[PDB]
Amino acid sequence: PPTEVIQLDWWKNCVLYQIYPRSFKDSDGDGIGDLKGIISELKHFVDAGVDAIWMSPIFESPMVDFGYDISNFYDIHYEYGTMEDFEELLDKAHELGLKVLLDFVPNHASNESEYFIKSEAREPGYENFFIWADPLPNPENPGVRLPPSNWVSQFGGSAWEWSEKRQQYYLHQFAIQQVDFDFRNPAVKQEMFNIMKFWLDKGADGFRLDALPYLIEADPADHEGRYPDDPLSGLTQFESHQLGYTIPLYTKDLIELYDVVYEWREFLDEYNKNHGGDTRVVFSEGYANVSMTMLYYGNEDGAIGAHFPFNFDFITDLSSKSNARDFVYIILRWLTYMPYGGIPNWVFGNHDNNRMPTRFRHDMVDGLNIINMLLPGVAVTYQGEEIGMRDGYVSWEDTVDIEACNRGDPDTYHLYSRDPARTPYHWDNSTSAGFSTSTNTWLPVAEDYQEINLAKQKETARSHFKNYQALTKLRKQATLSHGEYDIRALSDRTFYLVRSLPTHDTYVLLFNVSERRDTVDLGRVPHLTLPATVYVSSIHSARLAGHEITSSQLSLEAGEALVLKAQPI
Amino acid sequence: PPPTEVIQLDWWKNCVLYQIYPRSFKDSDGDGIGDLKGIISELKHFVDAGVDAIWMSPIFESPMVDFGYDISNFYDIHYEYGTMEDFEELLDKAHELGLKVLLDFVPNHASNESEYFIKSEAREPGYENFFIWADPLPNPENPGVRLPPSNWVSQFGGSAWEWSEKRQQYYLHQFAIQQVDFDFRNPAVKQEMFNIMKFWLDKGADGFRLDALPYLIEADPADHEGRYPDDPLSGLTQFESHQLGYTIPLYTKDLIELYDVVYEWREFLDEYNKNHGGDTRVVFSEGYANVSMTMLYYGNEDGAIGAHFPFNFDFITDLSSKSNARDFVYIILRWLTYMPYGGIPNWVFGNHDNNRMPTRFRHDMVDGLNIINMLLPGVAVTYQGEEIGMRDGYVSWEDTVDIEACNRGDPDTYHLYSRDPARTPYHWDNSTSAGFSTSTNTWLPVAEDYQEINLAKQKETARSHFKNYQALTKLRKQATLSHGEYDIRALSDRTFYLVRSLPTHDTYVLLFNVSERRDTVDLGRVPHLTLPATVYVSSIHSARLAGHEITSSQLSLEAGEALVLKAQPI
Ligand SMILES: C[C@H]1O[C@H](O[C@H]2[C@H](O)[C@@H](O)[C@@H](O[C@H]3[C@H](O)[C@@H](O)[C@H](O)O[C@@H]3CO)O[C@@H]2CO)[C@H](O)[C@@H](O)[C@@H]1N[C@H]1C=C(CO)[C@@H](O)[C@H](O)[C@H]1O
Ligand SMILES: C[C@H]1O[C@H](O[C@H]2[C@H](O)[C@@H](O)[C@@H](O[C@H]3[C@H](O)[C@@H](O)[C@H](O)O[C@@H]3CO)O[C@@H]2CO)[C@H](O)[C@@H](O)[C@@H]1N[C@H]1C=C(CO)[C@@H](O)[C@H](O)[C@H]1O
Ligand SMILES: [Ca+2]
Ligand SMILES: [Ca+2]
Ligand SMILES: [Mg+2]
Ligand SMILES: [Mg+2]
Ligand SMILES: [Mg+2]
Ligand SMILES: [Mg+2]
Repeated sequence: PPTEVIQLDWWKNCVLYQIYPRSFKDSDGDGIGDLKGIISELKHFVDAGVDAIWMSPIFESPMVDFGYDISNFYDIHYEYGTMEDFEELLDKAHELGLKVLLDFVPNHASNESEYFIKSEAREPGYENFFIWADPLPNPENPGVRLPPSNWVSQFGGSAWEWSEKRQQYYLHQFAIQQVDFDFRNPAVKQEMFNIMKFWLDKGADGFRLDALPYLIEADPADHEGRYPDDPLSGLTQFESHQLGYTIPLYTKDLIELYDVVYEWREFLDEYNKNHGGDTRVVFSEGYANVSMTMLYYGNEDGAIGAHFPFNFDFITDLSSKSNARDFVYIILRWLTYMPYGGIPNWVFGNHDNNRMPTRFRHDMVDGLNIINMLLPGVAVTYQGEEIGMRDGYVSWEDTVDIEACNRGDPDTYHLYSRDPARTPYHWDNSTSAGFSTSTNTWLPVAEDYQEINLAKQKETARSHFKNYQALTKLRKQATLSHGEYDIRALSDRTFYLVRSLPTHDTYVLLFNVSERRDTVDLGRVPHLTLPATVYVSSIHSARLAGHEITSSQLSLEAGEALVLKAQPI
Repeated sequence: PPPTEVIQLDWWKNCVLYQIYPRSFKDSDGDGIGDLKGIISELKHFVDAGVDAIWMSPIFESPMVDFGYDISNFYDIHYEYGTMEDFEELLDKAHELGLKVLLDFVPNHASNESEYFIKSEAREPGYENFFIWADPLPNPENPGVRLPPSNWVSQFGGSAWEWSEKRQQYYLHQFAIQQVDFDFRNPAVKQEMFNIMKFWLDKGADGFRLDALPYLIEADPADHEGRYPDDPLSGLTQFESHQLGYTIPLYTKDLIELYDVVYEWREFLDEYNKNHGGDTRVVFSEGYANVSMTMLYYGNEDGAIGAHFPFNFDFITDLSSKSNARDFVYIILRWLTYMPYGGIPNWVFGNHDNNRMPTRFRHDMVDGLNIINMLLPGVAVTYQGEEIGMRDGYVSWEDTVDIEACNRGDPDTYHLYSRDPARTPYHWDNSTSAGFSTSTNTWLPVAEDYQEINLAKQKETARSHFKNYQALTKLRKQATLSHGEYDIRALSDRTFYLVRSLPTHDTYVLLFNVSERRDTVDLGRVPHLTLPATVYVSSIHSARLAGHEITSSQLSLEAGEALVLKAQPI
């Protein structure tokens, strides 16, 4: 008789799907994805075996950074719909059993926000809402104004913008139009609680928290009443206006940012205690080194932060250049450094990075989806990974990404532009791939949508989507929710991942990540007794689901991945 | 129940290899210089310690500019160390005691006082192209203003190119001006390297530690329009054109051709072992390089076979007193993740080029580090002094002799470059110069702490570093350490485990608190550990003694505290 397992809180082993609403589904023929479109396809998440959806920003926004420049944190961007459409989405998602998280952008507001307009005007209570600074005293040329410091924006050029009206500089770590809040202002910290409480009370199940490494910068009180310069890098390819010119010592990962995150979690815990129902959660976005990433969870003094910080390792440290030993060594980093009791999470893609099968190879999609689903903890899926969408082609003309428009020309833009990972979702082989009834989509529909689309993959005997479905379903098994893991490379080309749990079925990934065939001794795989049955295979595997592995010698093709189901240990 | 037979491994696959620094081991004759008679007189020390194999830093004829890594005759003994007869007696007594003996082979470069160089500089036939000789770079801006062939920078500071007034050409030195780089594209150089190894194997050497292999080969001018191509600049503004770090060594280090020489050396050594029989003769390579470039020393995808192993310097390069237990796990896993299947793992905690293990880490971590070294799968490497927890010796500017410090250093900075602190004489006892010498005039000053830290004190007192070391080398005879699986994970930011297990044989568990703070851990999390278990070894500061019974699954470990537990078979 198999052991009983204690059920986990929903967020500890959810499949979390990141919707990019502008590119998911257009219900209204403007070539722009919208909330009624998402509502019309909430059944997709259930069919997929997704537990939770996180939307990129849907709040009022001048759309300079497609939603990450928010002018009203309390209302819905008209192009996506209304507050009424948002409440309908929560009702219908909840009725289907889905959790819904919103994208909370605490570092900055649009310069078209009431916060900024009032702060620029020095309205009482808003004067010190953002980071405002006098020019650097220039004794040599009192004639030429100097920025407060050399700090560089993520989207190109000075992080300091002159306001004619206020006769001071404001800080922008992102676009000129994205003004940084003063997180040493208690009125700001209170507004962040107000915003989250507002959406929790509407019924959101939590938040994805944007750009947290950038919350807090050096206090000029600590540097004799000036903003201290960031150290220079030396990289001769970067001039004083180019991102990479500085080391962000005074502008990123300040220890004081984590106190804000712990205060958010305290607020959220108290909210959950006072409301009951499903735990509401925060998942943080932070590209940082391992030490500074893990501090999001909490610290050695018992502080508790985000339910988890996102694990970007499959984006930052793995690619088509990676061999099987790289795959193992990077997988092991989160599992080795994550604090005791922390929930691991795996992210293969997002709206800021190239699509999974473009970073890796077309023949690796199933293997990567299996890694996502079979590792312990939380699987994160970016819109399109479930059908193996590829980066779309976007001309300089069709490019709308502020980062490309700031840092690029028609020769260089592709190095900066996030648009190719933002192309409309492939539903079917109809006009604009079933994304819109209109041919004029906000970004161009990738050329391969006739070949790569959801309806094709539901019709055909073997597909990325059917593999995705079999894997989300496997996550219900006690072996994946509660099982141990063992992971090692068998060669430069192939590794195993074994989930095992006494009295429950053993599950094994074998994945040849290389461009060459590989033959391995399955005798080296712990907890694998043969015969074993193929549960899932790569769409071009010689092995079908149900096929029996009896021989201890296994030849994998380039890209080939198998999940084997073997007898319990 | 009954314990499975294991097939016994070839000696080199699980040896304890001890690196002797001859100049600082034992002075037999009162000149304050360690010598071969000194070594012979303490070969019993290796048997006592449980050392299987000794490797000596260089003992060949040398002007001593780089204390023997500058070799003027590859076929004879440095006079201060002794004679060939002393070397033959060392090999004979070491072998009688069952010890294997390796020699430090320095194939990258020869002394500028070598016959090879004097004949090469004079363009003697057969020697003209023994070294990398290059004309000055043509200077079209001002013709005949002398420019070096390239921007290449020496490992010991300044240009890697030295002007010969006699030959009117530059020669290459990746190391000291006195260390002249051989041309590894000259078949006559490659022949000479087999001649040297054949000579010392014929004397009965059990193999070699190969020096500085990443630097063997540099860019061929024939591939760069007949010049030596500049190495790419770094940008790091603390580094000027004459300072190491100013360049990225793209055309001067880790060239793929170097590995072809290594594989030819292995092919010769396999042929020699096959023709002479007796104990396998081995090569262990020294290469500070990235993981990809390091692992190619074992062999390559085409099936070529290289060094028996490249040294694993991860406990020198990537761990220190700044490391937590998660850093310890993640770095230990790097070699085991990246090493090719069939490869023998190895663990180096120190050498004569780095700060001593207790100085890099902390004085209360010595036993924990020696346990790691002995309990990880494969080969344990010990540097002279680590078996008694020797700390770095104080060495003044005035007493500093390391060429790296004399070239790159000044009175205020010498401490940044000098390797001398890790080369101070070995602490035998609390007699004059710690029993290293009967003379108080030692070639480097004896460390101030020898009264506190010496072999004899540690052999007499009930608990010591050396007693722990003995217990750990004895444990390596156990099937579980030779043949067992491993499992390693961090229980906290402070404490990790390493479990060696093998069905029907005892289970051994390291628990190590690498932090400066007490940690409490749940032993229930430790795989293959059933309580009660017996403490087999403890840190000298541990409240637990060998023979102590662990019964509680809750375990408090003090800062630096390590335990090896002996648990029932799985
Ligand atoms: C847009 C995004 O920008 C920042 O993150 C950037 C890194 O700063 C940048 O270095 C780069 O990181 C790559 C790294 O250079 C490379 O060596 C490694 O192999 O891979 C890394 C990842 O590709 O790109 C990342 C993004 O992928 C911030 O840290 C993020 O906060 C930020 N994302 C947020 C913030 C904003 C502003 O509101 C939005 O524009 C964005 O869409 C949102 O998700
Ligand atoms: C002396 C030794 O020099 C070279 O190795 C050096 C590295 O080049 C140097 O960068 C440094 O590496 C450290 C690295 O900087 C640091 O960030 C990392 O954390 O720690 C590294 C190790 O401390 O130090 C190493 C030396 O420890 C060569 O690669 C070696 O081949 C060379 N040793 C050989 C060669 C010679 C010349 O014959 C002898 O002088 C030396 O005694 C011998 O062992
Ligand atoms: Ca900020
Ligand atoms: Ca060389
Ligand atoms: Mg629309
Ligand atoms: Mg002597
Ligand atoms: Mg050094
Ligand atoms: Mg196991």
